[PDB]
Amino acid sequence: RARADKQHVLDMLFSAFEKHQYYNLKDLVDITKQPVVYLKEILKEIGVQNVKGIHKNTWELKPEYRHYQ
Repeated sequence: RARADKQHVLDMLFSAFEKHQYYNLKDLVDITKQPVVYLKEILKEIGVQNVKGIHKNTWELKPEYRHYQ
């Protein structure tokens, strides 16, 4: 199924996160035209969220239990 995309999609996040510690959903879709709901479900399990002054949506790969790096 699309788990191939999941595993393969995480690789894209590391490349993205390799350039900057933060990325909003809008920046992630440019790097991957895959449905946000699909990316969000991946970011929801290992990602994080942070609203700021103007409510800047930023996601971060939670390294707390990432056995894969």
